[PDB]
Amino acid sequence: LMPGQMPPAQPLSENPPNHILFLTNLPEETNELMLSMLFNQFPGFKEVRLVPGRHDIAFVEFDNEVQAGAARDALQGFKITQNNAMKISFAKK
Repeated sequence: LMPGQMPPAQPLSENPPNHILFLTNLPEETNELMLSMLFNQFPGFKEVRLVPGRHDIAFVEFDNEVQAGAARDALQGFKITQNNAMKISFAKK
């Protein structure tokens, strides 16, 4: 049988994964309202997390701690604008 709600795997490098993804290469005008829409349209969404002093990086949670890893491969390099492509990766707790 399946392992059920199996925990997320590590990214392309050694790192402790968690219920949230690290976004990268975001536009210079990003905000929680826009970031929320581009994740709320997915088959799973819970919350979003921003960091001050930044605009090219952010954090986002999917339906649950498991399914954020699914959105990683699903949103890899979101062409939010002509100069910025949202990279998706596992954040660190």
